[PDB]
Amino acid sequence: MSLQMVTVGHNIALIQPGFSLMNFDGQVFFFGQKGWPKRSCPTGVFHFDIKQNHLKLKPAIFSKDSCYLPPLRYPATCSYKGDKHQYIIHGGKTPNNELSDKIYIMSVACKNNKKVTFRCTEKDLVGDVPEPRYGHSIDVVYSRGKSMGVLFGGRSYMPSTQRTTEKWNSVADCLPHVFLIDFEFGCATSYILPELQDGLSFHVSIARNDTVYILGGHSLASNIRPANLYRIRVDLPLGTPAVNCTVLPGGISVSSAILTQTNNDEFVIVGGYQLENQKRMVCSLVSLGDNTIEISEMETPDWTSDIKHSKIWFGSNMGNGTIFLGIPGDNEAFYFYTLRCS
DNA sequence: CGGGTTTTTGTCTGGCTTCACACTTGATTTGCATCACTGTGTAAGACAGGCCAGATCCAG
Repeated sequence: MSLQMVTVGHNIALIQPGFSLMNFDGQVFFFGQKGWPKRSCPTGVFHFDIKQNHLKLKPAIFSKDSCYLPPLRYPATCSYKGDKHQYIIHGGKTPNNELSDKIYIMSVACKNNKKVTFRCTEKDLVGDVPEPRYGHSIDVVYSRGKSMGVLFGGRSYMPSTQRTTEKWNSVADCLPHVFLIDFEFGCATSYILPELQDGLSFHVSIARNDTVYILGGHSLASNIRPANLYRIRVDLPLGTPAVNCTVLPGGISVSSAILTQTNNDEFVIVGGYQLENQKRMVCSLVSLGDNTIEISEMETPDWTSDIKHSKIWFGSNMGNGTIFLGIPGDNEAFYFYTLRCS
């Protein structure tokens, strides 16, 4: 817990709320800029590099067989190492306010002189495909030497029937179904769980060997931020998979929280949004066991007077137990701070 | 495809209004053309080129 100011280069206007920092072997990379990419960097992926408390965003290139995906403002990021380390991107929101549904897979194809070359391959789904949506979260699951993705519901626009031009930007939470996506083939399947009763968005999901921990979130159906955490334990036999969910005591009511990993089988979460005009300022610690959980309240960081009164704040995860968050200014549009918690 | 029964009107009828209608000229009052100018055009992005830095290579 140690705040620190971070200066910026010339291209500060390219950062916007909802970006996604991706980490590949120590190097943190930027994605999800504002507007369509210009001739400064046609790809849109930037080398997120901080040195001497100073940010320097520089362009990056793709391979000769990649796919130039549009910048997304609320994708679903997750790590996947099952080989070549690679990330997964689903959903998002294009700069034309259009929701995407295609899955993109990032990967490092070549590198030299500290200059990487990405490989963005397109991935399509079959069977029970999910509605294009944002604010959701996807995780990976390992079971009996086999991988599988878990996609929880989020929010999206009106369906193609009731959507009218007088409410063209209305948003409703998607149905609380669990989607299992096989990355090797591309076949998704929708399951129903009686425990999942209401839609949830902007939540935080913790992944492990074979169980996903959904903690907190925001429900648009009733405008309530619940304080219940879920435990979706799955299994991958030779036959059809089986999913189960059990509610658990001791939840947390936070929306738009930023999660990061500190040690092996241990996570720390920072504040998000507690109420509409009330802002969560104290952090929480998540300690895992083998079939149990544990939450506690760490020492509150030495917040500054500008953050203590700012209404909006956003950020993401760098990867080395470090959080990069920003504060809006006036008319220098954002003030970006970093946070290290070992 | 046209018979009854009221509406809808121009007159017949001649005799009472209130406005209409020839001339001036000297003003007096309106109406309209003319002339040199006006505002709204009002922040960033693409590209080539010199410059060191540092990586790339040479030979004792």
